[PDB]
Amino acid sequence: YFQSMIKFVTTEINGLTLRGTAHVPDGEPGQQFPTVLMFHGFGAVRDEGFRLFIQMSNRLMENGIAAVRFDFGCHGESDGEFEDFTFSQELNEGSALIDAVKSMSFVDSTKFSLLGESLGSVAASIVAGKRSTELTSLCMWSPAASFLDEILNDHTLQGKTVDNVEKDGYFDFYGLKLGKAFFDDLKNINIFDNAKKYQGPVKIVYGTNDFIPEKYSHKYMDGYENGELVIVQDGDHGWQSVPSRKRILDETMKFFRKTLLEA
Amino acid sequence: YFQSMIKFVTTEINGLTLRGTAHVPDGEPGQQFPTVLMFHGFGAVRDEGFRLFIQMSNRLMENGIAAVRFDFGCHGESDGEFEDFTFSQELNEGSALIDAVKSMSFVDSTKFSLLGESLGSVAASIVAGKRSTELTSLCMWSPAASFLDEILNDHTLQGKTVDNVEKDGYFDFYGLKLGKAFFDDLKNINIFDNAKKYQGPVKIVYGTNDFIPEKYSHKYMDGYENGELVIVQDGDHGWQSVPSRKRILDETMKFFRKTLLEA
Ligand SMILES: COc1cc(/C=C/C(=O)O)ccc1O
Ligand SMILES: COc1cc(/C=C/C(=O)O)ccc1O
Ligand SMILES: COc1cc(/C=C/C(=O)O)ccc1O
Ligand SMILES: COc1cc(/C=C/C(=O)O)ccc1O
Ligand SMILES: [Ca+2]
Ligand SMILES: [Ca+2]
Repeated sequence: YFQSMIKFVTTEINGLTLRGTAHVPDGEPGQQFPTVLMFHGFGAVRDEGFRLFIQMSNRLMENGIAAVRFDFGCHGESDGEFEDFTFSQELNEGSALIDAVKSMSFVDSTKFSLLGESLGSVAASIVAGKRSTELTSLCMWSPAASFLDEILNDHTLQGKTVDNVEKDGYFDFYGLKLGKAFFDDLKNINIFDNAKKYQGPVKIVYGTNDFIPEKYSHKYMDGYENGELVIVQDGDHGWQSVPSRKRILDETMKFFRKTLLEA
Repeated sequence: YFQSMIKFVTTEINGLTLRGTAHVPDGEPGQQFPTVLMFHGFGAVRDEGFRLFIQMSNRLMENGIAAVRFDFGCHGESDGEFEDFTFSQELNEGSALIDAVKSMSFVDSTKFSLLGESLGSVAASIVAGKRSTELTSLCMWSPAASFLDEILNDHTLQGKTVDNVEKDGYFDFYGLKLGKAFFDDLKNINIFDNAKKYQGPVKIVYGTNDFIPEKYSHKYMDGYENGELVIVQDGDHGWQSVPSRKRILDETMKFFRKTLLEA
């Protein structure tokens, strides 16, 4: 037998080392577990805000579900400069992470789901649609699916102008340099036509104080044949109150218990 | 001969596993390097905000200085619940981390310094005073040395009332539960008398947009025999603009080159 354990993992994807963390439940040698792979948000790290993904990871692990979470390229401790980041690269890494994590020794590749937060939810929704037979279920927190509309139609990124990127070479995001390549890549991105290709169980959790408009979650639901939308009164983008934190952890554990442990 | 590498490290302190990252310069097998240990801020993680400690670690590593950074107990990926967190535990851990890192194969026990950000700077100042003969130098960014005054005199923590802790059972910090034990323990904490015991080279970097009052940096200077205070015009608490991020990385590399490489 073996007690539960936290271990660090790395993988190489198109020339970048991505670094991550794995929460393995207790079990016998060689035992394989239903697994959730988690995608963090824009300019975030694999911990997520204020231990959010760590708390979710340990909750899953304490219930027999392995939890795996990597820093995307150009984020956190992975290789890559933010100035070179593109959302296309994030989607390509998300696809390659499915294959890398399904190959890990403790992962039951037949019981395998994605969890996202904010922009990570967007990536997860698109990856799920392109890899529509690979995922047992999909859970999306606070999907930041307005970012194309905001940048391309309103010419702002979280409220700050993008109109100087061409002249000045980059966008200043909290001290990080976001390059022109990111912006030139937005023309290649499609959210909802990709996302609606996934027909498995989907849960979306939206908080009424999220700065993303609620309409985007209803657009997702419009395309999902097997979706569920939970609206958390007074929940915010990052689940940054003790009551909304308890709610997001509980709602997500319930979904993955249903789709990974009881199906 | 080995190229530079990033690796993950753990240690056990008072029954908690603390988890961290080490950036090791390239060199010969078994080589021992001058080393900086970094302490993150309150409710933060070892990466720090927006890759701040990651960029600093890599800058040091590319110049022949090893960089090591752990999540404190009850923070990040380390063991422990935020509700059980106390600053006394952080101080004990910061002291114990000196020996955990100096035990590592790549670390020169005689060329070892601390770097802090915000509350981590306060922790580093106190640990430095108690273990003065262990440190070649000390660098403190944005020291949050007002927290005792703010909580004990003004009954707020970063502006939010602490007067409901007994009624609520906790203090809500961005969705984490901060417990009564933290507030009960504040009476045990002494910053400035402990800090002035360190007589090695100290550098403080303060940004004019920091929400921490500037007078706390001057108070530190009053007690240091070999201190230097750099005031970064338009710098902020987390160095979250591209100009101030460049500035903080350069000012810190200059200081550790002087104190760890050229001395
Ligand atoms: C990249 O541009 C954007 C990102 C977000 C949110 C991202 C997240 O929280 O992960 C919101 C609006 C944007 O225009
Ligand atoms: C690469 O990441 C960064 C680099 C700089 C400085 C660059 C320079 O020395 O010219 C500033 C902010 C950054 O986020
Ligand atoms: C814990 O109480 C406080 C913490 C801070 C900042 C901490 C940090 O930025 O690391 C500032 C004021 C406080 O009263
Ligand atoms: C452990 O830290 C937390 C616990 C809760 C509540 C959990 C429950 O009662 O189920 C909410 C937020 C937290 O940050
Ligand atoms: Ca020990
Ligand atoms: Ca442990």
